[PDB]
Amino acid sequence: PAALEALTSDQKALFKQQLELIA
Amino acid sequence: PAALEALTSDQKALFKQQLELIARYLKLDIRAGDKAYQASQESAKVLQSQLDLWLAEHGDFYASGIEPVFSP
Amino acid sequence: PAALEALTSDQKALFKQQLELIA
Repeated sequence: PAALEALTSDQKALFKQQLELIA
Repeated sequence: PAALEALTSDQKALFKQQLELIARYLKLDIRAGDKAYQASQESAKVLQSQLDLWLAEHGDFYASGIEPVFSP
Repeated sequence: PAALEALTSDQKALFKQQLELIA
């Protein structure tokens, strides 16, 4: 689960960033 | 300007969608903040009514004249 | 496999959407 959580966290960063960047 | 506005609108759609789609993937929502805020409007209106009712039977000279000032 | 399938499904949705949205 940790690798998935990390990848989804990398995603979360990218995405949260886009949701503050595209935003 | 219209072509730019349209492209940026296509973008806006895509992006707003992603900001609701990637956001869906991330279980996120902006509207929730407003929902909580609306409940707070109700808190405000509720409390306000009571002041109105109070004042209507008392007057400002009374209201101000009854406040505590005692301090050891 | 189910978590991978779900993530790739979230992707599939996003992507199919883009393949109908970008499209």
